[PDB]
Amino acid sequence: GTPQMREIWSDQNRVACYLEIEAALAIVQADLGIIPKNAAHEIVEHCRVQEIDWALYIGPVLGIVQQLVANCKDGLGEYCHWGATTQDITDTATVMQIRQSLTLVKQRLDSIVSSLEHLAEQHRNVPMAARSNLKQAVPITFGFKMARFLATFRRHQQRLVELEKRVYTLEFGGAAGNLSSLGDQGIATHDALAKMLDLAPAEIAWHTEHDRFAEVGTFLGLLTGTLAKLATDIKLMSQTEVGEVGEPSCVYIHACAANVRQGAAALLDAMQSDHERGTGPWEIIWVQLPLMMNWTSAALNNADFVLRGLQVFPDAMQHNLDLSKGLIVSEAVMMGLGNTLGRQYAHDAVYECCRTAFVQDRPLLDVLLENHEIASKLDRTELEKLCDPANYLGQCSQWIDRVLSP
Amino acid sequence: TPQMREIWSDQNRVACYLEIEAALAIVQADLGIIPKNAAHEIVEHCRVQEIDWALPVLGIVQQLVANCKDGEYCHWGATTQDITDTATVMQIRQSLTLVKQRLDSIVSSLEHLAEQHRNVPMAARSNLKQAVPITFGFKMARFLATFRRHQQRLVELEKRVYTLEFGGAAGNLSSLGDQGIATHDALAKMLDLAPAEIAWHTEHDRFAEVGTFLGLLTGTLAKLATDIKLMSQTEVGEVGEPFSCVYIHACAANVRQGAAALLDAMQSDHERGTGPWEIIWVQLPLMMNWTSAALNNADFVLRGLQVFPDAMQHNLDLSKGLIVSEAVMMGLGNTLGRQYAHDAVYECCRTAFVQDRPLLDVLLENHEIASKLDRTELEKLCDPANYLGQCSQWIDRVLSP
Amino acid sequence: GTPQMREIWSDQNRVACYLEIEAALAIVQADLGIIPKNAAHEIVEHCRVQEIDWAIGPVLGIVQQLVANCKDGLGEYCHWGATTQDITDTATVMQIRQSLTLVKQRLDSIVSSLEHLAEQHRNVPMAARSNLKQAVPITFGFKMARFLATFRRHQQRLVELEKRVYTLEFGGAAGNLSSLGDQGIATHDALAKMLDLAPAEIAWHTEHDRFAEVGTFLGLLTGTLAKLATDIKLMSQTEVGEVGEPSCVYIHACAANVRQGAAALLDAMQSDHERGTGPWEIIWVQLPLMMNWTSAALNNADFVLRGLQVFPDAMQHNLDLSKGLIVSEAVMMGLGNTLGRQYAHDAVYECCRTAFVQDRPLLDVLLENHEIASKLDRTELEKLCDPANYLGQCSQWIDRVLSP
Amino acid sequence: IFGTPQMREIWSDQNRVACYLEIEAALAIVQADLGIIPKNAAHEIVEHCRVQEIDWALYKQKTIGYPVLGIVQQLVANCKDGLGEYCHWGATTQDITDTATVMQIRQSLTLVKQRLDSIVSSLEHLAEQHRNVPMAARSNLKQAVPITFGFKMARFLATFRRHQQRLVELEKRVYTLEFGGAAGNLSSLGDQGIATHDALAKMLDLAPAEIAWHTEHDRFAEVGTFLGLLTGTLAKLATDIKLMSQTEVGEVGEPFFSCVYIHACAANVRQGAAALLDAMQSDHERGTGPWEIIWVQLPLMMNWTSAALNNADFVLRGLQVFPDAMQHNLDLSKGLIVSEAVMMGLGNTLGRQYAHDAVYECCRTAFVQDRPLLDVLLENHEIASKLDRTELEKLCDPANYLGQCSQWIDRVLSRPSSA
Ligand SMILES: [Mg+2]
Repeated sequence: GTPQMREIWSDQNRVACYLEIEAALAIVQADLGIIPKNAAHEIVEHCRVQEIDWALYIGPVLGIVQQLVANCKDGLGEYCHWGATTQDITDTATVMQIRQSLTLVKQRLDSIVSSLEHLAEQHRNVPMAARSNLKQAVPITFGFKMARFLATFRRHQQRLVELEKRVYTLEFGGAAGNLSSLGDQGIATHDALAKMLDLAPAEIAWHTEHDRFAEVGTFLGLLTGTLAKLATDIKLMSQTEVGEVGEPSCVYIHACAANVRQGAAALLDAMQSDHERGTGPWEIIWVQLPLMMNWTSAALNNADFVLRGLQVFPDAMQHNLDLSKGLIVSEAVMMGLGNTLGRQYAHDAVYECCRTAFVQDRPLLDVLLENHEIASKLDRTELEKLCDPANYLGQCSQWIDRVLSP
Repeated sequence: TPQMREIWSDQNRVACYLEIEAALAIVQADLGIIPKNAAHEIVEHCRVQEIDWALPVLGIVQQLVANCKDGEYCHWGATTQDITDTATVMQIRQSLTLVKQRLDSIVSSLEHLAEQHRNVPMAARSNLKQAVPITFGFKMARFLATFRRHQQRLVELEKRVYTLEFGGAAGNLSSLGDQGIATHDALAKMLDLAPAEIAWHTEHDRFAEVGTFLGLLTGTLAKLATDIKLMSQTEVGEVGEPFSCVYIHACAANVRQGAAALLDAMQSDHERGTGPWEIIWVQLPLMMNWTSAALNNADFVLRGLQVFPDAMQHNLDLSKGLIVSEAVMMGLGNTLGRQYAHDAVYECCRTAFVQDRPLLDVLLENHEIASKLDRTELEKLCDPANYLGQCSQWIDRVLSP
Repeated sequence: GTPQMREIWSDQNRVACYLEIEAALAIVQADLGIIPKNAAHEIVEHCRVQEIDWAIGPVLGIVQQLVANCKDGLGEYCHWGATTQDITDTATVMQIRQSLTLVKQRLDSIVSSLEHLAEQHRNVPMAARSNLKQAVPITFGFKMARFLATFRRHQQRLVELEKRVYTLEFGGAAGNLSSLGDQGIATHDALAKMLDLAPAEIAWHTEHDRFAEVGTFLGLLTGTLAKLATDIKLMSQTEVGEVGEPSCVYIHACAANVRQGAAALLDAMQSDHERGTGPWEIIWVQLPLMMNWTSAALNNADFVLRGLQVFPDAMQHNLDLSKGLIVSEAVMMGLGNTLGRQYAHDAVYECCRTAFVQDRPLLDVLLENHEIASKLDRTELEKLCDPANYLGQCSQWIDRVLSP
Repeated sequence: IFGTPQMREIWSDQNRVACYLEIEAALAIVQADLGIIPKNAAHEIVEHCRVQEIDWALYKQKTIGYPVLGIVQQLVANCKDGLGEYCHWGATTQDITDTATVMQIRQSLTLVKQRLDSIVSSLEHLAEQHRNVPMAARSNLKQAVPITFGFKMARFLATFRRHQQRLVELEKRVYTLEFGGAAGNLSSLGDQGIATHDALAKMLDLAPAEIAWHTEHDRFAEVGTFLGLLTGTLAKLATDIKLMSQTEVGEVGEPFFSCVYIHACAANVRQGAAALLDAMQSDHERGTGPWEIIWVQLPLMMNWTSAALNNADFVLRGLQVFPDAMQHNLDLSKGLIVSEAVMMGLGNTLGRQYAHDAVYECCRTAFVQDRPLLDVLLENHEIASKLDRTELEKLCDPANYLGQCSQWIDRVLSRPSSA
């Protein structure tokens, strides 16, 4: 994890969220006439994270009320935590930390997206071998490869924005979700509290309805899945025998993605929570979510750093493109010779010349020139042109433009 | 289940294959890529009633060339994964149509149960121990709100998933030259799919996104199933099943692990990868079938659900008033101190518990309380049905969108 | 986490394990003539766990402080021929051995508690449940003996994996200890004997079946703990009240976290070629977490079982809910001798169905059948309707589990 | 993928039902010997306990979810004079399904044992063949130091032997009879329940259970976790083979007369193992939910594993090894890969501390300049004066720094020289 994400989920931002929730609750309930107005004023003033005795801290939030109610003057502590249950404070605090977490994620995605836009543009036309099952296939450009990551990271951005409206929601339902101890002021307290914390008011309690938190986990799984692919591709291209790129780090992403994807499965498990309250499933989320958020930030940090100083070697990419000695663009030689020699003789002639060039480990050009019909109907510099892998890039540049233009 | 197994059959699958091949041949003729003799000849032999049914895409395309007279212009510029993944997208669209219909029925049934049992009192439970009274319609409304969120998640992923995959060997359609993008764009319109911003042969977020949604959806169904068999325990008997929630449990367990496999599959190298691709090809059909089975069972169980309010009333009376000790605290905090009401009535709950007797009987033995409230409701304060909170209004909030 | 279990996995005990390997390594290489006996003495003295200045370089940072503490340049005879993963993974093995020692102690106490509960409540009748619906009568000791057998099998699994896991990892950069020449195997075998570890048959830096196997065992073990927590807390329902806890909800989360961690460890087995940071770091993270989650689950189960709250009266009350329907099967057998096996079936089944729709005891409805009242009078029909008289061979099955 | 034909046949409806009928037949025989049912009835039941008399239409359709009863209803109504009504006596459905699954697992593990046996033999063969073939070891896909291909094969070989030990160890727990009735106590069998169980177990060549285990799923999950551990090794093998067969590497070649399929198998099997661990959370005495997880995952995991085993067996049997490519890749760093050997070789002639410092920075010089480490070392006037070139060029030879690869292989093969 990164210091930045690490302290978002520290005990200390956590209770700071607790105190902000208790302070907001007292103001709303004093504004509604539920608690004395002066009591809320004293409670809010002692809602400072610099006033907890960390040494005197079994009871997650109650330990913070015990030091709040027994801290205020004239028993004005009476009145904090009025009508709230423990999970109301934990889950709304968790929601606040998620929003802080996703702020970092959005910033990391922006830098990554920007790095990819630059790499896609810079290396728009740098030829390299595309690879299928780690075997060379047909030529592409490195910029084309980067544009495919860019489009994926943009889709992830869309997913992040879509879940925020569901996830950024208040949890305030009391013991069983109906806020029974507040009478006909429960919904009013809830709706104003959400307001006060800049959170969407809940349509109903969700203490055992964990689709909001699990949806965050599954998004982290989807996102780190893409980061793992980026890390794998980069260390594949920086192999000693490949050497097409160089790191300015990606091995850490692999572990992060593997841990996060299993954590997302655990959060789905937690969705099976019985009746109105369930400690067990709740404890899964209490453990996994901060772990997955920290793993994801480490992966994003490494990917961001690697991409910003990523180093590209077009000489190595061209060298690897030349390994097949013409065979990689055998399809191009088929069509290019179809106008001069006939649609099918071109197919049959280069295919048979392709087998020979393969079995003899010779350039495809050299075997084509051993065909007298080839050597008499079309000269060598036009056959070299067709055998050059750099002349068979397709519409990589226009596909790149299509990604860069939104 | 049959409709879901029909979508993912070898044979709806090949029908999807032939439709893509037919549509590709048509657009390629309109753009001047393939001759109009052959394009028209390929369309007729795009019949699943013409596959002789003895064993992927190339096996059906190799027959198709040796099928429509003299056809070898079909599959032009396309790779195998173009056909399989676009067919998978088409099957996902049909799959999600079934899911939308089942969710509609489930949401409608929950709209029932919230209204009927809006005021049916029952004991809420925390760690399977009674807490405070609620209503059965309130419990159903919390399920209804969740399923509505799932519906929104479904619509949101459709715009991404319903996309064409047509990129060729390495995604750049090199064999199509300056007609690659045009062929792609035209194929998408002909299949009513959005054109891709770029190839995604190894970019598996669309397919994994479908899986994680199935995991989120089946997670809620698993909760509904567990709560239902918990409420139908012999010792509880507050509901029943019509006359199969146990089948939902296994469906969700398999779907959630299958989603982890799809996230794993996103780790796919370079431009093509059979390994990770095969994870999706296996798990996605399995997860769809498990989800449809779970949805059908949930739909049927909710469609004819069993409710017994005097079972809930009997269970509410088990603690003999202790479950509504909070209600006595509020009503008694008006005459005494609200905090004094806490400590005095809590102390009464203790003796009422250790001696197994009602809270009403022990409260009357405290001279301070017996002076602030008469006998008649110390009852209704101890009556669990008089401490339901704003359950009915919370239900209205869910029913109104 | 638990107190004894962090500090096994604390950076302190880890660094202590690092220093023991380096100390043992120097002794081994001095006896073999690889390094001069100065440093074995000087390096061993500075392999104190209270001389380290706290503050990547997991292992390299600790040897840097070992060259910097030793005399006269003697300190760069330490770590000779070793790679970082040799020290980390051998430490992990030592920490796993310390971890499993706790697990065996917890398993012994849990087994001991179940042996007592199986004997105490051997004849305490209760309702068995299928899909959370009552089935036929059993005894509470029968339920406990079934847990006892499972934990005994778990004990067997732990002992079997110990001989594979308690193995040295000392292979150098690529496993062949190139820099040690013809002394590599001799160094390895002597070092393993110095640490009371089995010598490896070969290097296993990217062969993670030993570490993953530990994780799958934790998954199997916490799975049984998760069932125990579910049954106890299903029996502690307000509407059931058959047991009470003296603290099982935590086990549920522990088991769920362990089982996904085990899947991550299996994933880590996909490690390329001779060294792999990616997969190795999965294990570095998951193993300590799963050990602490498992120790917490074992602590709770141990405490809950030792102070288990058992109420036979509630078990008897729940047995009587069906009012004889629970032992309808026994009523047919006793009366099948007189009327015939299935004639008894259909007559009793049809009486049971009637007793259900009328919410009346099965004895009352059976006595309204003139044919049944002719083959058996009341004392016997009511003995047959007593759920306590249809426990099968529960007690004998208890003996089968208790007497090994 | 789909799985091998035998493994597909082991978990087919045909073989499963055949297992049912063997259990019912064995139960009838045991209970006739105990006087619980008449012998003529047991004899008539055994004669009709044959899978070739089952009408698959009545079972495939209209079977409402009756795994065993659909076959028992056809055994009762198949036997003459209503003698079939004596079958299934005292047994519950899960007794028949679980015991059948046990017998199917044993048949499955017979295949796995045979496949592991062949794979081990290929690895012993490959380890011996290429015991001295030099190649570059790789760390994070970067070259590290020289090893031999046989050393790499022996590291797989040692792993599979440990897997073979795990297989044998769980067999004694898994090959167990499940016969406990409705709640595990065989209530309807009275004082004959235990006698029926022990005799039925011996009749099926299974260990008698210590007690019922209808919701105690440690045996089945343990099978799943073993398949996870095993396919994990197979996935590493498939990954290493695909890495060594990259166009830019070309060190091995698959027979192709297959490794990518292993990756998907292992990924699905390891997630299935997690689901089986989840199934262990089964309440009270009977649980359809958790039991159905196992019913689904186990056959899938067995078929995925055999597919992975079949591919690995085939690939290892016809594996093409290219020592020239391995040698070509060893020479890529032009001596940098054995810089450590050059360090040690020069310590006596130059001083061990100068040898470290001088040769180390000569390496980065050779790296940034893309030149042989030999050429840069000769440009060091102190070295070039104490050291002729034919002697440095032995120290710069990657093939002269293999360590004890050969002897480590001996340990794995159990050569008499290893002891
Ligand atoms: Mg190694």
